Amino acid sequence: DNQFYSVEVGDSTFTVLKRYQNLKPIGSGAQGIVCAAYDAVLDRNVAIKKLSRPFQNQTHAKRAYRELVLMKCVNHKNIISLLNVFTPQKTLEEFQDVYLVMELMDANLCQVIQMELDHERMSYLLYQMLCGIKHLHSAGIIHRDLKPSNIVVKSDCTLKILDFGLARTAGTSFMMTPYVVTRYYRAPEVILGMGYKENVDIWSVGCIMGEMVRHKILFPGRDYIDQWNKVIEQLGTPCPEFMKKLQPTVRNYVENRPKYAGLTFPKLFPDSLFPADSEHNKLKASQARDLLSKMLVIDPAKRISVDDALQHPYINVWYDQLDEREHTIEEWKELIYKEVMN
Ligand SMILES: Cc1cc(NC(=O)c2cccc(-n3cc(NC(=O)Nc4ccccc4Cl)cn3)c2)ccn1
Repeated sequence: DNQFYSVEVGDSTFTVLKRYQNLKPIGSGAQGIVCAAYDAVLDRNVAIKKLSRPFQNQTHAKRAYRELVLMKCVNHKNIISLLNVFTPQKTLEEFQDVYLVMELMDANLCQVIQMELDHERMSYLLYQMLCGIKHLHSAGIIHRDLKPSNIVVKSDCTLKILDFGLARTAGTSFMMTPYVVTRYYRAPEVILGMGYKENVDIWSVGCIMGEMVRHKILFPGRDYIDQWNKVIEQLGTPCPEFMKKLQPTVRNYVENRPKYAGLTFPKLFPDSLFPADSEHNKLKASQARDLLSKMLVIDPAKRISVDDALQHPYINVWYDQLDEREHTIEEWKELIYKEVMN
């Protein structure tokens, strides 16, 4: 009689439409609170994400709203597409939770990165990331925060980007919740507050690709201080022309850091990290190292574009505005509610 039922999945209560059966937590890789379930109507397995009081603060509200709007005007095989959106609450006054429903995947990209993958698999995952990223840019979305934990994969190696990245406006306001933001995949133009173009996302692809090879986060650190140190110790101090594009205060800090020549790409990614069993693999290792050297480039003006990355020999084998202004709790609640109601 009631269209919904509630079930305990870990520490969270999931109140879902009765079509969704056998809820099981994914736990990792995901994210917020995400369940696997059987959709009896579509006779297919789904993933269900619960957004708990998304209007509770400015940060959760901006992201919930922006992603609800974009998950509607984006249509691509390598970008999340929603099967359903619902709230168990009947009125705006009663409104609390948003549930998002998508195709159930098999792993997040962090798990895949931990595997010893062949060149076929590595090049195929990278091509899809580049394809999804190309789609976003054509829609006028520049991600800026692409990271493995918001990327999921199926057993057949098909890939999907689950989020839309950083807000147009800022400045990444505090989060009074026990969770940390992963910043290791952010481009120098993001680390140093610089201004950017489409290829800001190429750096993130390079960090993901390097980690697949190395099996260690390329640029770790407590925050941006430590992180920038990791970037300059490995790639070398950037050229004077890149530094003439930084804000005065940021420029001062960067130029006053000790100088590093930077390790060469064969030293940053030796042959021993790649299969050396055949001629086919010897060429694929040199092609992968060449693409890494074009992607992990501090200056964006000298960094490879999405289109040129797609045409790169390691990759091309696979070729076949509203509303970020300040709002109160009540305003965000209504804006989110009407998008949930469409
Ligand atoms: C055949 C099979 C596969 C299983 N899959 C996993 O265990 C697994 C592991 C890791 C990840 C995933 N995954 C995570 C997502 N979605 C989201 O993370 N978020 C999200 C969700 C809904 C709407 C919107 C968003 Cl953003 C999708 N699949 C599944 C489990 C059991 N059986």
